[PDB]
This record gives sequence, structure tokens and C-alpha cells, in this order.
Amino acid sequence: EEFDCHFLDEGFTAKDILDQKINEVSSSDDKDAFYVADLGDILKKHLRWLKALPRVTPFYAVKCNDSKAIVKTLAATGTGFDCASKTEIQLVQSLGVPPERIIYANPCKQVSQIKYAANNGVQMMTFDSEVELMKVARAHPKAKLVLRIATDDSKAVCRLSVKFGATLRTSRLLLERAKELNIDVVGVSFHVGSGCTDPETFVQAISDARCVFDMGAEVGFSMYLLDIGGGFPGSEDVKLKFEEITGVINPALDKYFPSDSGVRIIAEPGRYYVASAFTLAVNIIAKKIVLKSEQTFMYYVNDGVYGSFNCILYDHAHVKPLLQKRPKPDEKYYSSSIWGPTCDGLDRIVERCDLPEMHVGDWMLFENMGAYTVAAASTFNGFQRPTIYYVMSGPAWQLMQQFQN
Amino acid sequence: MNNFEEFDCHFLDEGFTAKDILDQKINEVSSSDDKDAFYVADLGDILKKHLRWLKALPRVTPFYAVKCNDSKAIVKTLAATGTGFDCASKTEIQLVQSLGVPPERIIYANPCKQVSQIKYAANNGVQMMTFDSEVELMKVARAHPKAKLVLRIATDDSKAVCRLSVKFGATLRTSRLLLERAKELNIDVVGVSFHVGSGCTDPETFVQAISDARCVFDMGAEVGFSMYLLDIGGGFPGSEDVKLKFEEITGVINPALDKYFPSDSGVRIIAEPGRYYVASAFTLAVNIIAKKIVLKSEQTFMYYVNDGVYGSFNCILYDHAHVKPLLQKRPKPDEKYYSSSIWGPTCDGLDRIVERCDLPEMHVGDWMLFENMGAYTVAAASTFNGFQRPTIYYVMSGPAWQLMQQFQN
Ligand SMILES: Cc1ncc(COP(=O)(O)O)c(CNOCCCN)c1O
Ligand SMILES: Cc1ncc(COP(=O)(O)O)c(CNOCCCN)c1O
Repeated sequence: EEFDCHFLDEGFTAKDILDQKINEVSSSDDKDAFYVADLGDILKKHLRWLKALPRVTPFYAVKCNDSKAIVKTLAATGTGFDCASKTEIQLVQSLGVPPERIIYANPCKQVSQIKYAANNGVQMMTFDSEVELMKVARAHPKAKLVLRIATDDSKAVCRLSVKFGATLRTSRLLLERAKELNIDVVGVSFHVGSGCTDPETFVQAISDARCVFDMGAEVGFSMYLLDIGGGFPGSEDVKLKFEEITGVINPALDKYFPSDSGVRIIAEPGRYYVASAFTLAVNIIAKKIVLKSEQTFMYYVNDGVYGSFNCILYDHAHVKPLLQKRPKPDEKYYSSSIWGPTCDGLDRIVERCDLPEMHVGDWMLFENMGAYTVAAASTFNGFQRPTIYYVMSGPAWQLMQQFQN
Repeated sequence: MNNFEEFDCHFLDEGFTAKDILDQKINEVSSSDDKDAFYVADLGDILKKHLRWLKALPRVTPFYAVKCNDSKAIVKTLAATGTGFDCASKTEIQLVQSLGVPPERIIYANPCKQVSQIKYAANNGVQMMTFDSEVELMKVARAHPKAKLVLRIATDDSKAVCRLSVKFGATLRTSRLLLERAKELNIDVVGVSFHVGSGCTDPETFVQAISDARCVFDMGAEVGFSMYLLDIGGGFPGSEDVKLKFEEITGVINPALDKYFPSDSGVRIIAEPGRYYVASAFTLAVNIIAKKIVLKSEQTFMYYVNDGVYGSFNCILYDHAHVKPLLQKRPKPDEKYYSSSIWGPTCDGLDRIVERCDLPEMHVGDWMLFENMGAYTVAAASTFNGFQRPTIYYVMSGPAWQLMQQFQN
């Protein structure tokens, strides 16, 4: 099923295919959860990106969703790839992507994995520490290093212990140390984060990147690569929309990294490309009614926080259950909870929402489930991952062909 | 020590512990390039746990909670030992049966089961299933009408580390209705189960739960059921590194069982221990793959290791685990210690294993050990960011294998 793709007829959307599949399973017993993945939506996101950020080459963050069909489509489109490990490099290269379209954007890499990158010609890596410089000097000495600088996320849960990113003070020492060890530093990267509330953060980061560029010029480096990272939204169901962010980013890029300077600008978008392309259908497998006389309901579905909905814990996701069958306007709603299939009491998807009374065998839909869902799912309790059905229309395939030409 | 892994088992020589095997493996890869994280799993420790259970709960037949750690070697060892198996899904039943366990040693103890999975259980002769709701009775009537149902009742698990009663368990009031409804539908109810909560803190919960079970048994007698099966669940600790030790709990359980369910009554008592059997059997070794020095002049350190909260240390989030990093060489008393944090390998900023602990200054290539990592660790790990599951090295001494032979006879 991984390399299986289905045709999407004219005048049909992913929602229609979802509905169709549901209605054909009504008689049968087998009602496992499943995804519909529209690869056309990914081509749409690429066009949108080419329009909004024409100076910025996108490098897809594979960790977001490592589905071979996703990476194959993006590779045909001509995007780069951000890989964080040996396995992701193997995946991307197995699909025929050359090393110069891969950035190894993990600042803290196991020596053996750095060695693997060196053996397969992946030259560009990020770093933010001296120990990383020593490891690179011993294990991949001809590497092109990108210094990752810190960004301020005022909304982060742990503000005093940031995992990644060098301060400006530390950046100067890192550049001088890299000069000592005869290691080539070719640019700067930063990551604003997914939970960005104010686009001005990007401007500050770009300004900071410029500052580090100047330091590199002082130490004797020929800096050309600016990596503005990821964190762009993957659906329209957010307060801060993609185009607002890009409208703030482009003037900053023109001001601080003008095209005549010879700078090459890239980004590492993960969720932007895939979030909205995947829709999840889960089946209500069990039901309890609790009287409070106000009726309330507990619904158990066949995916949970150990599966696709791990994003509730790891990605701070807020999931919105949608009904497959549109409800009548006068239908009565009830206070309801939604639970996953496992034995664990913390396997709860929705604490409290308003739903009409539903029945075992009814379906619930979750949109915008492409990013950091299947990539981090486990088989706790023995429950297997939902099948993914890939779809693509004819015109979407034509568009992909145009990109290949 | 190099594997051939699932069914590979290494000899543990006399006078050698799992710790010694760890040392040997570490010193063996000293100059080598590849220092991936790995487990040492002592199947001897699982056999010792079984012997300890037989001594402490002689009336209670243990049914291993496969979901806790579904490694084939553990299930195979426990099956040779003669334990039962608590399975939560079709896949776990397939695993247990594939290792040759007959269905009468399997309880399907998931109270809210997908219809197709109930059907699978019926198709493979797994008769005994738990339930706590009317809709479950409807599904059973339709998909497994000859099933032997066990009513799961609620418990006061407020002091337990992992509360399960919010999600599962019928009140006594509801239990009366469930038994009457089951009678209407001509479904056989044969007993009661409960779960005190994983990581029990107060053994008195068991006493109340046992009492509650007695009442539901009596309710069944009123409606015409011949109840014989009492299932006292799990929640037992898996290491000695806990305030509430196994033998205190069993000392509270046994009198209650004698009072409410005397042996002459013909009751059959089982339990569903998960972490008790496997927690201390697994020790995890991780390598320090990266290092940062942060000046405060007070020096602090940030260590990055090659397993994290998406892998084995998911137990930090899901299992409320508190992990203690251990050094391979126990440190000298005069060595200087530093405030330190430990981080996983992934790009995620939330991938932090230890916020603050005191460690001597360590270096890339040094190892850290985590004991008691057998329960709810590997079973719920993912390959996020492409980082692979740690290799498991199974070891067993000769005497341990002899003990397993005695159990198998
Ligand atoms: C260095 C880096 N580059 C890209 C991304 C992807 O960001 P996205 O566009 O998906 O927001 C990341 C992601 N890092 O953490 C994501 C954690 C989500 N649970 C990078 O680190
Ligand atoms: C129904 C059931 N039976 C046994 C167990 C295991 O209990 P243990 O002996 O391991 O404490 C469970 C566990 N349920 O949830 C555990 C989630 C732990 N993160 C059952 O549900």
C-alpha cells in the first residue's frame, strides 16, 4: 500500500473519497481506522510556497512524516530534504535524491552517523557546540558546517534549558574555534518553532543571522547559506496564517540578505507541506452512557494517544472531531468524551465536547492529521498503525510532471 | 557479545550478574566506532520473580500482561513456566498462540473490544473476556455468544500512579444491571475482575476491591449465575526501589482472600501482573553522543544520549516514570559533581530525559545505565526521527535454565 496510489476523479475531493469508502464498509464487520492522503494537496502547498517565498529553497523535514510516497512526491517536485539521522538519509537516497539536496540538520549527531553521512557524500551539517566541531574534525573533516543560532520562544514550557541554538557570544567563539581546526563554516541556521505567535520573531532571527554572518566575514569565512528553518502552519485552521508570516519574512530577507550579496536562502518546513494532506477516520468501537437527569457519553475509537494522537502529548496538538454524516440542525447534542483503544486511563483523545448521540460503527473524522502523527506512533497493546490510502488526481499528476520538467 | 535477536539467548556464567555482562559489552566496544544503546535482559530475573510469586500468592494463578513487554523471549520463558496470559488485542493473542499456548491459558482482558477482534477471539477458541458495559454485552451476544464473561468493576485508585478506573470498571449499581442484562441475552458470566491501578500506593485498595467482588458474586447468585473466577488484576511493583514492596501488598491480599473467597468455596483466583515480572529484568545502556558546557563561575553540563522520550523513555510521559542515571564505574568520593541535564537524540526540544541531576564531568563515548527499564518502555517506543530500537541481549544462567525445567515439569 506504501507505493500504491489511487486515481481521484474530476470533481472529487479527499472528503468525497473518505465518504465513499465509509459507505462501502457498512455491511462488513471490519472497520479499522484509516488515512486518506491527498498527494495533490502537497503539490498545492509547493506552488503556494514558490509564490510566497520565491527566494527560499524548501528542504522538507523528513521527521515530520517519513512516508515513502510523500518523499517520492516531494523529490519529484525538486525540493531538498532535511535529514536528522542515518535512516532518513538512507530513505531519501534510496528514492534517488543526490547528496547535494540533503542537509543533515541535527546539531548533536552520533559519531557513527556523521561517518555514515561522510561515506555517502552528505557534506552539509548543522552544529551549535565545540564538542560537535571536534567530532566533525575527526569524522567528516571536509564538511560544510552551518552554525545554528538560538531564537527566543517566549511561549515555550522550558525557557531556561534550550536544547539547541548558540547565542551570539558563543557563536563568535564557535567561529574562531572552527577557524583553528580548519573546518569550513558556510552559513547560519535558526528555528523559530511551530508555536510562533508573532512573525516579528523571524525578523529578529534574520537580523541575528546577519550579525553572525558579519562575524564569519571577520574570521575569514565565506558565508553564503541562510537556513530560516521551519514552523510554518500546515492548515488554514490557525490564527497566524502562512502568508502573514511570509509577508513579514520577505522584506527582512531583502533588507539583511539582498540577492546581490550572493546569499543562498533555504528553509526546513515540515508540517507546512503535509499537515492538511492527511485525514484520519476512526470507528467508534465502544460506548458508555453516564447519567449526571443529563445524559453524557463516553466513546471509544480505534486510534489513540499511543497511536496517531500521540501528537496530543508530543506536539501539543488540539484535535477537533468531525462527524462523517452531517447532523440535522435540530438534533440534540450531549456532553461527550472520546477515548483511545488501549487499557491506559490516560489514553483519552477529547476530554469534553458536544456531539449528537452516536453508535458503535459510526465514524469520526480528524482533519489536518499529517504532521507528527504516524511518524511517532507506537504499537502499544498490539494495535497496528492505520492503513494509509494515497490519492492523486490526473491534473495533480500533470503538475508534478511539469515540475520534473 | 554478538547476537545471531528475538530467539537468541546467551549463557550467563556462574558468579556473573547482568551488571557484569554490561561491563563486558562496554569494555569490548571501547575502541570500536559503533556505540548504539542496548538492553541486557536477564530471563533469570523473570524466573526468580515467578518463584517469588508462587511463594507469596500460592492461591493466585498469574496471567502475564503481555502489553507490559511483548518481547517474544519473555512470553516464551513465561509460557514454559506455565503462567497464563492477559491479552489486550488480536496481535497479542496471535503472539501467545504462536508460541504454543492453548486458549484456556489466555484471558482477553480488554473491556472495550472492537467487534472484529472479538470475532477473532471466538475464531481461535479464546472463551474468556472481560466487560464493563451493556453495549459490550450486545457485541458479545452478536459476535461470541458462547463466551465466558468476567465483569470488571471499578476501584478507588486515587493513590495509584496510573489511574485506570476513570476509563474502566463498573460500579456495584451498574454491575447489578449488567448481570441482569447478561441473563436476558443468555450470556454466561463466570466471575469478576478489577484493577487497583498500575503503581499501587495503598494496599487497602485491594481489600475494598475484594469485598466489592464478593458483593457482585452474590449478585450473580441471585440472578442464577455460578460465579467461580476472581481476577485481582495488576499494580504490583517490579523492583525493590519502591516504598510499597510486593510482600506487604501480598500480606494484605491473602487474609482478604481467605475471608471473602475461602478455598472450599471452589473459587479460582487469578491475577494480571505486568510490571512485576519484567521491570527489573531489563537494564538499558545509552551512550553520551554529545556534550555542552554552560557557564553560570559555576559549570553545568548538558549531555545528549542516543535514546529519548520517543524511544525507551516514553515511560517518562506515559508511565510517569522517574529515571535514575547510573555510572558504569561507581565514582570516587572526592570526584567533583556538577548540575547536569540529559537529553534524547531527537531534534525535539521536549526530548529531555533528566532535567537536573548531579554527575561528574563525563565525555562523549561514556555510557549511562538505567536499571528497572523492563516495564512500559520498549512496548511503547517509536522510531521517530528515524532512530532505531535498541538491541536487546537476552542472558540466562545454567541454574536459571534448570529452574525453568522444573517449572516446565
Ligand atoms: C531543525 C528543524 N527543522 C525543521 C523542523 C520542522 O519544523 P515544522 O515545520 O514541522 O514545525 C524541526 C522540528 N523540530 O521539532 C518539532 C517537534 C514537534 N513535536 C527542526 O528541529
Ligand atoms: C487490565 C490490566 N491488567 C494488567 C495491567 C498491568 O498492570 P501492572 O501489573 O503492569 O501494573 C494493566 C495496565 N494498564 O495500564 C497500564 C498503563 C501504564 N503506563 C491493565 O489495564
